[PDB]
Amino acid sequence: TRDQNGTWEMESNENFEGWMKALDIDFATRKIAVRLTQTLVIDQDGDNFKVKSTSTFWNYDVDFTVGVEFDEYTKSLDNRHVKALVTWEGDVLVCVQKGEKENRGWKKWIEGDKLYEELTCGDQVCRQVFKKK
Ligand SMILES: *C/C=C(\C)c1ccc(N(C)C)s1
Repeated sequence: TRDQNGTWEMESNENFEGWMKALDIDFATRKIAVRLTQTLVIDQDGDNFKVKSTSTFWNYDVDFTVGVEFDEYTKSLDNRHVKALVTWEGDVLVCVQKGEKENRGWKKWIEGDKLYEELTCGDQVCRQVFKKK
């Protein structure tokens, strides 16, 4: 199941604060951001993806082509330069962001009408579940 198209509304969020701490996000931002429900909008056509992560506090958008490395500035998240690559491991979409932080990236996959996400950085893992709206 590779079709991740849709507007995805958060149902569950685990260890989001630990992931933000691993990125060195400042105290004030974390305390506010950890409270918030997230939305994920994914536009997927072949290898081309357009991903938007939103809350009332942020809007993080990235476009990429599966299998094509891209240099990336992580902008309002943590203002770092990484070399990013998104690929398929079966039906798990896997992103690796090479740079200052170890084990940095994410994984997304579908189960039923839900989208599961792992956000990793350092020794931290944030687990999220979204429902298709
Ligand atoms: C596929 C998920 C992303 C590209 C995300 C970028 C920032 C996120 N959060 C702050 C939750 S998710």
